[PDB]
Amino acid sequence: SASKILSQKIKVALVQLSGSSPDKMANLQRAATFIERAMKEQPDTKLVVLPECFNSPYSTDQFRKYSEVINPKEPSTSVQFLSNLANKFKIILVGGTIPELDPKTDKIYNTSIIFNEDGKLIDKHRKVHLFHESETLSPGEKSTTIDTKYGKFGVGICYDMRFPELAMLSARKGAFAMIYPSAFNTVTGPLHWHLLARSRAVDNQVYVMLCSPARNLQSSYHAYGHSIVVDPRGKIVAEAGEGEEIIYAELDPEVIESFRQAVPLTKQRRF
Amino acid sequence: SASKILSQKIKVALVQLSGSSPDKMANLQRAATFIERAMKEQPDTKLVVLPECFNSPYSTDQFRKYSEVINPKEPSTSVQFLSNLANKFKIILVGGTIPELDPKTDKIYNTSIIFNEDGKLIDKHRKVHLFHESETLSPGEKSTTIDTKYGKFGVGICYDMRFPELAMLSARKGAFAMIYPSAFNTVTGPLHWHLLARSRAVDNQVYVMLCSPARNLQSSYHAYGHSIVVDPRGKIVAEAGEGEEIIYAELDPEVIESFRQAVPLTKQRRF
Repeated sequence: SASKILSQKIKVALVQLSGSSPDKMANLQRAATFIERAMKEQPDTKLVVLPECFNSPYSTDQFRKYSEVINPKEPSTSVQFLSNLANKFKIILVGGTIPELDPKTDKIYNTSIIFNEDGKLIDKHRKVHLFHESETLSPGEKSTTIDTKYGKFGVGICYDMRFPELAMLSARKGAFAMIYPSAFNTVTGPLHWHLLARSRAVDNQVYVMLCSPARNLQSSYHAYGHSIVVDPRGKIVAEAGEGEEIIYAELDPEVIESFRQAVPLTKQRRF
Repeated sequence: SASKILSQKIKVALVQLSGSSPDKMANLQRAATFIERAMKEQPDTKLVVLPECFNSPYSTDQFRKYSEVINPKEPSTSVQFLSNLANKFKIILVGGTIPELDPKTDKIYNTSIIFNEDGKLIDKHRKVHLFHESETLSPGEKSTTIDTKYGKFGVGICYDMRFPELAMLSARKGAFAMIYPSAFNTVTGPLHWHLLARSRAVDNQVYVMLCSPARNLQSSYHAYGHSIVVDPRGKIVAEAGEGEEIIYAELDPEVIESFRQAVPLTKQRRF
């Protein structure tokens, strides 16, 4: 009911940006503009999320072309931009996926870069579960559970929410939330989006945040939208529509606890 | 699209009975009456389910008293009754839980007894996951996946649907459906019932049937009702209200297949 899995009540902001235009600079600039609005509307924000592949076009034949960013010690155009937004504001910023290129293996991935309040690139998550959709990108192999001064939280990408292992894993390690930068479409969205979000939250009794891009009917891909935050019991506490917008929530440690007391997580591990 | 996990299209019937009265005989008799109606309305039925603890009162202080039944080679009053209904009709009958008493250990469980088309007691499931609620009954340790001439299906009881392991287990073993005799209440039911049913079906892409008792406002326990059958993609194909009734569905092997093609189960087990 106060600091265990979540140290304090932290307010968050999901940014359902309509970026992904051919102009990367304009995309980052817009992601900057909208995070300024998030911080102005809710100054006590501590965690901010951007949607999947926000800095470039959401298309397999462009990934290579825009993977331009690589992540290491020495920054990158996108790694630097988000890094500077990270510490300019208190916030822990989940960069929400960008095309990645590995200098060595020459493979290109879809990774979510996570920063801390000082701007340091904490961890990163290469999309594990992912025809071209697999003929252009390579898969990740690590489960991502970032450590933070408030507690730990898992991060998965799009297709990754369809596999409960990723959640159970980060959740049982102590995570107070599983965050997923994803982009379902007008067909797959109405069918499984709400379900999975609420399913991963009640099964692991953690918070779940889904950050989708704004539905752009002018592109090849029509994002579903509906970025949401659901609480430990299945309740949707925040939710966007299809358009471009910012939603806000507050993760309470008493809510998680209150409902963990109710429905115990003591499983008969003999199976 | 024809015999793999499910040999043929099999029609089923969930019996949302309002039994559980102090008179056991009357309860069985009623379960008999309603299964006759099931077979009359839908003669090609192959699988029939009864709701949790249908032959006796749903109260911890009565289980001992009504556990009167023990399951072995030599039948019991309830094991005999359901056995006879099993072969009188083609049907494979999931006796949907009754208080059980182990002669040796002298422990009493909440077990679901399964019969085949000739009346043989194929298998049984002692509720695994389950203050008095755990101070009157003992837990089970086996995961139940019954074998059938059409394919395999898993069986869990009430609280058991809250632990995805049980579903993943039976599902990956080859099951085409996870059946759960359960009895949520007017409080817990509106919150998690539909979600869990649909969550276990889309995550494992199998059929999920939940058989609840009829909501009896005259008892200490107010069952939620809403027995349902959801398909591999999350669609609810059959669903009862709160009252006493029988619902029907048809498990199609092409549905399971068609949607397994769409969303592959091929997971990166490297986690």
